[PDB]
Amino acid sequence: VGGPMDASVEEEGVRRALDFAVGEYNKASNDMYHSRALQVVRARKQIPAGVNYFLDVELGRTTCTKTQPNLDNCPFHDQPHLKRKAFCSFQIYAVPWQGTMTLSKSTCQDA
Amino acid sequence: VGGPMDASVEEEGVRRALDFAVGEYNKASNDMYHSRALQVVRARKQIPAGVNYFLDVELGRTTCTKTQPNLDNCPFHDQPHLKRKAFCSFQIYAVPWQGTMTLSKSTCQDA
Ligand SMILES: [Cl-]
Ligand SMILES: [Cl-]
Repeated sequence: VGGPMDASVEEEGVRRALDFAVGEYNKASNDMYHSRALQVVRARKQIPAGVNYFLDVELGRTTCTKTQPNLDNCPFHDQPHLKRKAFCSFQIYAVPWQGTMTLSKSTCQDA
Repeated sequence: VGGPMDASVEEEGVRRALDFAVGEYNKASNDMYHSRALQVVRARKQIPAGVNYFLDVELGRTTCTKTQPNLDNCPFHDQPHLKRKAFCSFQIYAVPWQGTMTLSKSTCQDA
């Protein structure tokens, strides 16, 4: 199967996660009334096998549109008002066995 | 120190993560021009030590406001138009050594 395994709602981690999630639900609702669990239908857990990459990168705007080929060695804008350079910090969460990546954090400032 | 460790931009995982992040940057920008890396200033990696909880929970709206005490055993609304019950799926990412939790996924449907 390879998926999450059942875990008792009495287990300290499960209960903390339940209290946490319900607390976030209530914090984010527009409701003046409090909601709480009537019933936990299923509680499971899984240890993920991932890795985080943290990249600090300067990006430059190229003279190529996104609709044209050979993008990787496309020259950068040189004309004063068309050029844009940004310093970006990217945090990527990868799960190698699964072949997936997710961009967890991304922020850019002008250069 | 305990933080992310430097990793060469030539390493296959780092380069895939770099290509991925730049691809997401371009997909999300409103720019008709393509941007690409001028320079990688820093590239690091870290294996996180976390666990995922997956909870399927029925929530009910209580008669208590969020501004009053004893919320955990507050009765549920019984009056026809004030009661609300939701079935929610919550995925919580916990990092036990750090004491933190993040709500990675949260969706609710009416009951
Ligand atoms: Cl465990
Ligand atoms: Cl590694």
